[PDB]
Amino acid sequence: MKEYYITARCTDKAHNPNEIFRSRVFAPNYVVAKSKFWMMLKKQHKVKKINAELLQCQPIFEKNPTVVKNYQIFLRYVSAGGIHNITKQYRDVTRVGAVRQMYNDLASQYRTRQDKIQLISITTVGDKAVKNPVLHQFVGHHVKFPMVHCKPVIASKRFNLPIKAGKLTTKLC
RNA sequence: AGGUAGAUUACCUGACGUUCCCAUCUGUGUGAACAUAAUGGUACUGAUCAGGCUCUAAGCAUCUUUACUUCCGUGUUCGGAUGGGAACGGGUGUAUCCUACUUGAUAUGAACCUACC
Repeated sequence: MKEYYITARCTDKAHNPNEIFRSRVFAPNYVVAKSKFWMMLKKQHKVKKINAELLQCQPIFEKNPTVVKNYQIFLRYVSAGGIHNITKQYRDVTRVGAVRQMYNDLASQYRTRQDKIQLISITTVGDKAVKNPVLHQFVGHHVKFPMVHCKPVIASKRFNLPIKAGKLTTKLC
């Protein structure tokens, strides 16, 4: 997933040529981001590609992709019953990574493919604003858990033998 | 300003009231003859004592209507395309096209030839 900052304007009798539309669109590549941007303008401001013209489409990178932040994502997804607004919380270091988590999470928990979700907004919440029952347990300052039943780690595919010698074991790790 | 012939055929229609008529138009007087009908009401003809009462025309109205624009609304619907989702029924996403009703704002005619004022 990648971020893009897209601006454009419409030059026709219905829209003044001083209104500039901005967005921050998540897409695998800039071609997809532009297509997402143009669907918003058409579905909200009656602005079409033939009657408008793009100004900027530049990537947005995380300022510090080394600090862990609590991301709160507001989104709407279409189900069989109807359309619902859902708030999900994820922990990650980059905005694009958290949005990639959201898409994979929604596709598994709600069986909702990518082309049924619209990311309304994504902000950063505080430490104590995390309400996810599972995610809340790793937010404190004294999180500590022994990882058990470990599978021994192979350094590379070079040492991956099909049949080994002796017995096999797990690791208290 | 008015009258004749018009073209566009409601922005020209319909209802409620208002304003002049100096010329013009209209309404207005009469029935001998052409002509007319059950009726000089119509149509016809002869005329000029009166009149802006109506017609016509100009304007009024939170007037119906009609005519442009926005909005409705990129919502209805739709052309193209899956080993897309659904047990069906039906309904996505993508590249596109995109009404209508309604409502709101404005308007209530423009314009040609001839004659007379």
